[PDB]
Amino acid sequence: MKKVKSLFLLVLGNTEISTIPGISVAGATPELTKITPVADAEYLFYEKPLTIDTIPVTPEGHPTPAIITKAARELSNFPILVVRGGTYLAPLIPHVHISNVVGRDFRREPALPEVEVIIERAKLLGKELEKIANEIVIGESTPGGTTTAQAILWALGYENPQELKEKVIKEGFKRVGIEKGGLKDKPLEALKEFGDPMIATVLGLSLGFGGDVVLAGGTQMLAVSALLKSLGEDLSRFMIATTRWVVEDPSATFIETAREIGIISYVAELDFSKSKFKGLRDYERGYVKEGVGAGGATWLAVKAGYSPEDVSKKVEELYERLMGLR
Amino acid sequence: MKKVKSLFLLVLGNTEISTIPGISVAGATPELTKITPVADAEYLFYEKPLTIDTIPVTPEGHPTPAIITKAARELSNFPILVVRGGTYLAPLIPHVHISNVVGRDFRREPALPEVEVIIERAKLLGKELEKIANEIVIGESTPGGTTTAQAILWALGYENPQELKEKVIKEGFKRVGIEKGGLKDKPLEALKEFGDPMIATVLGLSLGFGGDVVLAGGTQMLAVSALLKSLGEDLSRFMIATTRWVVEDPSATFIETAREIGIISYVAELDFSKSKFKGLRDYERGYVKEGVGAGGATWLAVKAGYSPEDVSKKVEELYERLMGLR
Repeated sequence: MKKVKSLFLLVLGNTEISTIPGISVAGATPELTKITPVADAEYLFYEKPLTIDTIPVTPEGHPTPAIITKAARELSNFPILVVRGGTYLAPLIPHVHISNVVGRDFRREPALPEVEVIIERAKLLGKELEKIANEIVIGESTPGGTTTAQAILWALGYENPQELKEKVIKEGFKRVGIEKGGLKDKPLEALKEFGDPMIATVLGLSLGFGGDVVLAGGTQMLAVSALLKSLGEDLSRFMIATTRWVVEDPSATFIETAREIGIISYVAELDFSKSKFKGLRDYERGYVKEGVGAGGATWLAVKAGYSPEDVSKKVEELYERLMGLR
Repeated sequence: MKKVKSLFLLVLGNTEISTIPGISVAGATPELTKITPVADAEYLFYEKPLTIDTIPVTPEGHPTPAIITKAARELSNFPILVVRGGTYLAPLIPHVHISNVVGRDFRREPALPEVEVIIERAKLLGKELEKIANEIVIGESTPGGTTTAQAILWALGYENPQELKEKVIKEGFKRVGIEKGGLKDKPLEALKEFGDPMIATVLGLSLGFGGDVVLAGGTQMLAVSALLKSLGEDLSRFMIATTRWVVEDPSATFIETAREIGIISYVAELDFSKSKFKGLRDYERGYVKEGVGAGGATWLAVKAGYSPEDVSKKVEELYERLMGLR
């Protein structure tokens, strides 16, 4: 039974958590984090996004990693479907609709009281995609997603920007009445309490699609992996795909946590040192590191025969096409 | 480059035209035609639809032909994606979003002033699907769609329920200031003036997807075929797939028009004569005849090795599962 080798999915999400000042840099201000996921998605298909005509940037002016995804797709031609897990806005492109839900601020109330329907609709999507593709590579764009992901990891027992995050997570834990590890065998409750629509969508996709699944991102994808394990999912058909920058970070525990869950890791060896642009050159200095399935997209481009250097070259070329950056 | 053999798409649409009493029987009343396309789509994946829990029926109580589509999918397992071309409501399932536009009453104003963006987004969808599938089979559910389709056919020069339709079409023609054949080389204008979001979506899909396309329906698909031809599209990779009931109808000119456009025709040989249920038995008497890509779905089930008799058997079995019909 013939199927496409690999299909890349970009799952979009939002959470009220990204409104909290200092919590996310996926957009120039907390307000603009509301636009980031749609602009990222739209940019993949058009010379500039459509909802706004400039690509998302950090307050520091570092470009969205959507540029890496776009580059890798432009070299290798892999198929893509955008999936709206739950966001403030629909992106202005064809996309799969799962929900229009935004995750709540988990300090005040449960994050995701639509969790069951989101998982159910994503599960159903996974089940139809299993008829079309042997493998899905699931990327994401969800400002605030690393805080929801960390809350879930902590809740399941996996141990200055960081201090705000701990504070915010600790407030949510106090609301719910748990300590670290308190929900280690209650994965659905952890997700309902501290999740977001992207995590719920990736989880449902993973549960519904029966073939190989490459979870393309960082801490977000560790949280998904940990939920899967806690739900008893056999993890041999899952992999996580991230970047050099993520695994090299001495502040992060990516490999250690990945090995504690028991999921294998793919690591895209991108290097922007030779870039003419400080916004790209700055990826070598801890900034951005990951997002929009960039590591996963690069992995697909490499499987298609390109080098990480070739992808980096495409990125530098797309960046020089960019007009109207601040 | 491996791809799935065939992907079935169900394109959903609405038009204000289906509000006009007597114009459509795709639903129990003109108001309920607003719900028909979502209930049809939802029923394909669940034992009962979700927006309402009973399947759409004609005022006479003849079941939606979605039952045929569901049967054929249940036997052959073909992949399906639902596509919302433009409808009052989103269906409560994962689906591809093109627009939330409803076609206007073309007697009063142009049908589809969102025509360009609808075609553009559907075109883009077609282009990504060409990477995944060798062939698409495009069905539709759009109450009022045969009147918009006939308006377009007449406008492009292709010659009691019928008298209301002519009247309504003639009023739209008087508004625009044309006679039959008046837009034969102005296809986009015919679509903007007299179309609906499903016709625009199927057209964009057809223009964007480069492989074999099976247009699964009747008069609706003739209109799409005629627009394609008028746009200079090479029609060798297109086919239309309909049912016995459509081609046997002495009131219709399906084969003659199909041959005038120059598109070949597939004809699903379903026979419900042996059915225990008058609602199904009544398909032999001119009622319903086509919709929801039923002919196309049957064609896929036959290519997968099943007989038209096997599909008819599945239909009769799904009908006996149905609870709470009037």
